[PDB]
Amino acid sequence: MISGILASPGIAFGKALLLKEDEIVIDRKKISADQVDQEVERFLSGRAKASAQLETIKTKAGETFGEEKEAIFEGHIMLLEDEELEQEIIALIKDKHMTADAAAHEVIEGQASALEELDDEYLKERAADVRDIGKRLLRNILGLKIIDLSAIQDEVILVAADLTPSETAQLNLKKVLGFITDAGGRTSQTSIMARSLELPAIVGTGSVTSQVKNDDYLILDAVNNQVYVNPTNEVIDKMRAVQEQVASEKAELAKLKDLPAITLDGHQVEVCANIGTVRDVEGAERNGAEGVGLYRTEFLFMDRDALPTEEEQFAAYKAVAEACGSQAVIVRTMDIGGDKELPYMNFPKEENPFLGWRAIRIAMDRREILRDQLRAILRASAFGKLRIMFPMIISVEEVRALRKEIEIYKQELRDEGKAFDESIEIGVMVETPAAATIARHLAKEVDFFSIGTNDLTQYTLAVDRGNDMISHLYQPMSPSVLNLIKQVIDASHAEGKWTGMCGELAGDERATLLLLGMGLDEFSMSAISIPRIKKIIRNTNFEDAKVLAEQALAQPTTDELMTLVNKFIEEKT
Amino acid sequence: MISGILASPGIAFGKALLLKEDEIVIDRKKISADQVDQEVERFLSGRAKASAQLETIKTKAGETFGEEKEAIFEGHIMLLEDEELEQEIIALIKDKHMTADAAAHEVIEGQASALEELDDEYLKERAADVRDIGKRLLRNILGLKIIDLSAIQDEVILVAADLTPSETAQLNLKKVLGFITDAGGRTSQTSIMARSLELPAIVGTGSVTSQVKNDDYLILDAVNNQVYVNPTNEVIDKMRAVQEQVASEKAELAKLKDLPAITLDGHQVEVCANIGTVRDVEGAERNGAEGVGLYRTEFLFMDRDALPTEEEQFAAYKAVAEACGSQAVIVRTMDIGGDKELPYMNFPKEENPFLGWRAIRIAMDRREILRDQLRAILRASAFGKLRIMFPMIISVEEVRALRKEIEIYKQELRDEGKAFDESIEIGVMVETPAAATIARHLAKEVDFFSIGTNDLTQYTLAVDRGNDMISHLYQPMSPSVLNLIKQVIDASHAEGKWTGMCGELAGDERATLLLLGMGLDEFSMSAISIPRIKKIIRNTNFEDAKVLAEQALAQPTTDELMTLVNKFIEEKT
Repeated sequence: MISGILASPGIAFGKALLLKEDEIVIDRKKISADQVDQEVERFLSGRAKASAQLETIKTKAGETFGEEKEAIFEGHIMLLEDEELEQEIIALIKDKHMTADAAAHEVIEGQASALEELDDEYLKERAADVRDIGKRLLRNILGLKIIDLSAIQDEVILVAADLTPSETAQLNLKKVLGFITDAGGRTSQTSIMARSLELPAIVGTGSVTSQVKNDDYLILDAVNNQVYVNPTNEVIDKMRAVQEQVASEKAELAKLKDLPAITLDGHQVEVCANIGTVRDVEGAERNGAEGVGLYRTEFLFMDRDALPTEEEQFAAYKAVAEACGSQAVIVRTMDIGGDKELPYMNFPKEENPFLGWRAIRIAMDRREILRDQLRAILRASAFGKLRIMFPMIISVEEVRALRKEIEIYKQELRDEGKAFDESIEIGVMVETPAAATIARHLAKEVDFFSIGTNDLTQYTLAVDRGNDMISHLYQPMSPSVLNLIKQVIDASHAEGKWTGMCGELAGDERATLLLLGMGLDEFSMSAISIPRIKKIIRNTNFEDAKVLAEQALAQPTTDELMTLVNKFIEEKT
Repeated sequence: MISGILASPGIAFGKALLLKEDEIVIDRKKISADQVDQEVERFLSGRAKASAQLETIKTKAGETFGEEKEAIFEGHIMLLEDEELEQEIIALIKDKHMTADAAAHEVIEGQASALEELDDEYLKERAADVRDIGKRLLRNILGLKIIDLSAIQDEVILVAADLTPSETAQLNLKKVLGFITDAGGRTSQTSIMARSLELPAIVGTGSVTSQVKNDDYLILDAVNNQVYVNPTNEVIDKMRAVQEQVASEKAELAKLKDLPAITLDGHQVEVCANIGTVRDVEGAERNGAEGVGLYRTEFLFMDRDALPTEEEQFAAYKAVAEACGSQAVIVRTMDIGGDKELPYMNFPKEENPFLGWRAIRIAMDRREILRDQLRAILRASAFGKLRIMFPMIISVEEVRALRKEIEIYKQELRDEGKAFDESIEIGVMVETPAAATIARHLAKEVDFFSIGTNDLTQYTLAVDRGNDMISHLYQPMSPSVLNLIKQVIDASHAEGKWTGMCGELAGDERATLLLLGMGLDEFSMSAISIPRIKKIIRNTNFEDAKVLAEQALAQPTTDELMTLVNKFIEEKT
């Protein structure tokens, strides 16, 4: 009668793998001065190994799982090589004459210990990944046998007292038919993977590993929450039928699913990822993005040491369009020239880059840039739903000149026997107070708007997004920016178009009810913000938010508008 | 029976002064190479004199007339020392082997000749002042006797074929009872002075100087347009009575006057000067300013090599308040930090000064600055009508924090037995799209607004006022900026306050009908623009302008809005 917390429902049959380790012994014996130089070298020599061995694990994650898991190792490796650790680890040994395994443990444990003080389950899990890096470092200095979970040649079930984030990367998902551990619970990194991977697994067994030996045959019910050890065929049978039900359940659920970001009372909005690079599509899918709301094409340009030609752009766009499957990508034409220069362009310096020769102002002074790019986007639209959107729009003049441009580039494509989506929709960033002001006029001329509040805030308040000295004045949650937001949304709706938002406000927990109440159609953010905002959306009543929004829009003061938001959150969920 | 054009009506009795000169002879004899080095030295040696002699005339103008006439000489002297003249004068002598008096004449004549090609009477007169500088230079190289009009010990009438701007400066106004010349007409610089000086004078005599000898006694009717030469007492009498009528005319007119900038149909606005320094009050009075609409106090701060203390500021403000007589000055608190740094502050660099730590953002981070200044303004208000206005306002928060500040500084003054105008009105620059957006809210909190369109344009369009590369996008005459202007004016009026404008649009001939139609209460500009705009205002019908304004505000395009303005100007005056 053994029961755990069951993190993923399902059924499985296979052999049991047991991870046996040698308790990490730490010597608290003080070292002499002559041993100070030797201990540092041992740390560097031991650190020298993990450096190369950690790199080997990274390459396996990229080929095995992809770039989504490959970069996590770079962060762990980059954090390990942090110059702060080198000076802090060496200082304690040199200053306190402590051992490298005891001194190094304090440094990584010290930071992770600070993270645990946090009162958040999400921050605590990351502290688990950081703790794992130091835990293996001690083995690396001592030189402990590395079982390595990658050396699995046969399908088996994975059983362990607890797994550290480092093992999950170099873990064979195809050869592991499930995961069973006695860790704490869902707050365990590996436990979250079972949920997302959708594979049967337990994490609160409590003491199954002490009852299982390697090569043991076990059947996981993950339905009755029971484990059969060397059971006859009468149980191997029941289970097999339990597994049938499980499979039928999928088959039935497989029909319809649910509705996207929808308030309690039925109001739907889109919620999408802003991206920079195909590589960001992974995070977007991971975080439940319903499409891409802003594809900052600059970022692709800073992903290279030369200006990407029509063809390179096309390919890059095609990949994205395809890595997005059915989903729509809003490809913004290039926005170089505020805090985002590309050095390879060698553009001249400006007194105020953010009020300078930025984005569209360049592509219009150098048509080859605008042309290659729009050409490339159009052509890529033959391969997935793309939209075109323009940055730094300031006038109706600009929009007409660029549409006219599109139309020219469209014909050329037609003439060169090159498909493009003839349906392709065109919109504009509203991220200038100009644009916001003439929103009505612009709304006749485009299919949609996305409000860039980073910029809009910047120009409306004349506060440089980069300038920490006045950051306290950078308030996208001003009665001034909100009003301009409303005015834009309304413009959209008056023409029967829609406004999205890719500025950081979309992703800001504190604006979500207002953005919603004000009728924003689409939110686009860092992928990581998608769930927080989705959550807020799913738990609001839309009508209430309207009332909230309206109130907020009448406040002459941020504080006063923050108050409304807060009393709402108090009274309303 | 001699008749001229009569530039100023009046009567006068006195001796006649005759300016006799020796025709300037120019040698067209080519010089040899050995003479090239000698001719340059002669030019430098001759130029060396005029350098010191011109400086002497400047000092007489400052003490005699004031700073208004002292700076005109600096421009003439600064232009003469222009490095372009040194290279061009020397190049022709060295390259064409020409004489210094013949080569130098071509350089000054060449530029003045280009100015005459202009089709404007105002630009042509300035070409007369530049021509005068080169005319005297030829005498300075030759070394011609200088009668000097400053050597007058007895009251006399001034008679000459024509006077060059240079003579008008070193001219004794108190010892000259009038001016008579046979020049071309009002297009003559000296002719304008008779109008502004309000003294009897003729400029189209045609040939009076050839009929008058120095020391001749002449009576100027300037009423019957006749001159009596050595006439009996019967005419010296009639005239004396004519002069009586003239004096009574003044006495009667001396009652009331007229109305300020008023459209044909009775709509009045204020029209004022923006200033930097007491010294600008002169230009303001000169150009018919009805008060000062913006006293950029920064400029006073850049008039010094140290931060001006409370006391220095007070004095500076007091002077202005007093140099303005009955007139109101709108003293703006200090606006340092976009393109206007004061080097002595050694502030650190910013990535976007114009979106940085500017104006009020400083005075609020360093109260001593705000305090000294507001203290000084208040105290100066005990001495003339002053208003306080704040730059770079972005929120209602900012305004309340600063009013609260005023109130504290007010009490301190009360407690130190220091008068200040308890009536003192407080307003804000609306030059941020934030301010423009929350204009309604701000209007409850201040007594007035002045729209800074230089900045407002800048932030609304995100185009740096400094950046020539994108200057073509800097359009204060956008449907976006105009709308925001309207919205501000309306805010004012809704609270029963008023909006003025000190941005350059106020002074822009092309906005005047719109600004007017949109109900702007007050215009403030460079003094030099006051008459052009006054003229436009005085010749419009206000109702028509409203209609114009309204139309313009609906245009989605600048061009389209320029068209309205133009068809107006065509059809309406």
